[PDB]
Amino acid sequence: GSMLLEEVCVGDRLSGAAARGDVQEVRRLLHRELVHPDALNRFGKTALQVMMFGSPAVALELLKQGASPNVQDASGTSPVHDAARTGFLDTLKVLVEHGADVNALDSTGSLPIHLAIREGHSSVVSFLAPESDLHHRDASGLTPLELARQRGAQNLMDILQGHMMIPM
Repeated sequence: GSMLLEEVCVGDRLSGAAARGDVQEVRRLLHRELVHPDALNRFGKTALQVMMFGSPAVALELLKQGASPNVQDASGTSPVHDAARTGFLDTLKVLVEHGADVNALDSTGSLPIHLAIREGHSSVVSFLAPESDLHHRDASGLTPLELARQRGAQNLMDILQGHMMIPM
């Protein structure tokens, strides 16, 4: 016959729940529903890929199971990429710090930090600064410090400048 193997019913399950931002569902989900971390929606995205970096505990819940945060789709945009430009330094750092691929890029070659710089989240930008490739630069020719000089939302280039390194 055709279509005899289906493993999506559980996909979007935890995927739509964790992304919808519901620490209550994400909690009882694994603690009860034992939902899988690789759960993929109809399309084919992981929970972390859809996650709304809303509830901090929700992030740890997903990663607590066994999901691969190193996922990219359409313009190579992983959880870190969205969490940055979106504005969720809360759950962002949780996963970002844990391991979340916060170094990759979105095809063009812009580090998740660059986006935060053009945003002006203040915390996110300065945060994603040291939590990224403190050296790489966009195809344009700007780095964490340079981009900070552009979108001078405030003491941007200052935060990244200090955390940068400068051992002299």
